[PDB]
Amino acid sequence: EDAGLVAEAEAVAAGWMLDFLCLSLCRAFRDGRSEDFRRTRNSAEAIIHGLSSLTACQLRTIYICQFLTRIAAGKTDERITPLESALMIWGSIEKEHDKLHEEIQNLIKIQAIAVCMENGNFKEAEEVFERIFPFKSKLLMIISQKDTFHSFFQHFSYNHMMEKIKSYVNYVLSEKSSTFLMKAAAKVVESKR
Amino acid sequence: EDAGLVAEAEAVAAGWMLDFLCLSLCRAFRDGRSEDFRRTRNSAEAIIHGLSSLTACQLRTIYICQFLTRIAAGKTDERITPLESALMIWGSIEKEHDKLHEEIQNLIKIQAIAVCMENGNFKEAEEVFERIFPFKSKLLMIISQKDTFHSFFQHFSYNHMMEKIKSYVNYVLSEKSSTFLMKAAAKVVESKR
Ligand SMILES: CNS(=O)(=O)c1cccc(C)c1F
Ligand SMILES: CNS(=O)(=O)c1cccc(C)c1F
Ligand SMILES: CNS(=O)(=O)c1cccc(C)c1F
Ligand SMILES: CNS(=O)(=O)c1cccc(C)c1F
Repeated sequence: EDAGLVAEAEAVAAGWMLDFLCLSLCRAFRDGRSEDFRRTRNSAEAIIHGLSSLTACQLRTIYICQFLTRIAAGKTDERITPLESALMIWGSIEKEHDKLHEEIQNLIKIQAIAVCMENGNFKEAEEVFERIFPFKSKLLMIISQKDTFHSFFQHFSYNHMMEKIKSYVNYVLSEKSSTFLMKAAAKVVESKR
Repeated sequence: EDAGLVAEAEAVAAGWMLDFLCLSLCRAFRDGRSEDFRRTRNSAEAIIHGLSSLTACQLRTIYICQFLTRIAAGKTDERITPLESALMIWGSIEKEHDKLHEEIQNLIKIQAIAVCMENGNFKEAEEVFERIFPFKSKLLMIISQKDTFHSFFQHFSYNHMMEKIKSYVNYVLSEKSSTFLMKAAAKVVESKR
């Protein structure tokens, strides 16, 4: 056997596993299956360690997985919160900055502050505000008054953030629905049955 | 879409990933590629968390992976050493107890003691001896005298243990060489080249 060709076949298989695990992670995020999401994320992280060179498509795939991981840890080394880390990934993925991209960005920006207020950590809420940001003075007064349920926070809500992110996830899910591993697996299941 | 059929396709794909990762783990163990082995092992462990029901074949596959993991940590919660844990797995795998099985068993039994002596921990070497075992009195005198390079230890050597285990690994490697994921990956590589 040729060690070089074996390593190449392993890299091809790792690429197939990555797309399958991104698909699975997307579905688990959409369905709210927390434990399944946690398990798929762990598998994705481990599989990604086996890849040392990634194409542009594979980089988008791993950054979508990292972004969803941060969003899922939103209410739970970097010196920033998970939602701030999701914002950094979101603003750096090679993707179009369309209307949906902007809506998700602004929702994460507000929720990075609101999740701290929901948890009763108002000093952290002001620290998140300072790192991200008359609009600013209005938002700072709201945080300062612990006005967690202000109409601004109710419009830029956690539920609205999750709904917009789930709409984006449906596009990723559609784009990867035909990838090799899930497609071959669905054929085996349809043949049974 | 049907959640039940999606979960079934994910279980089929996990089964394919498990066989591919067992193959990769076996090759890495045979080649002495330590870092590749460590990475494949981490991926295998994570993938196996996604399976809640295993067939007899899948149980053999995960126990072969666990056995090789313990052997690889041989010189590096359970209250026993890695080689003692490899011995427990080895004696419980659903496999034929042929000549090779016995040779590997006896080599691990001696090496579980010898690796402690190699590391200069003779109290641990006697504790391993007590947990595993005129032959016994001869072996205990050898450990007691720190006679690490006694002709008995040179015949039941670490190198001999690794050679016998590698011969067994070649049978696992041959048995799984045609599994779905590695086979489809090799076709893609051969088409390029
Ligand atoms: C999927 N992408 S990843 O590169 O495996 C990754 C790296 C670091 C942290 C996380 C959560 C992560 F998911
Ligand atoms: C600098 N703030 S902003 O980006 O202009 C802004 C204005 C209004 C609402 C939101 C969520 C927002 F992020
Ligand atoms: C592959 N089998 S396994 O079940 O993932 C496993 C469980 C516990 C410890 C180890 C090292 C292990 F590999
Ligand atoms: C109880 N000891 S034993 O199993 O009979 C034995 C005899 C000789 C050599 C070895 C390695 C051995 F394990």
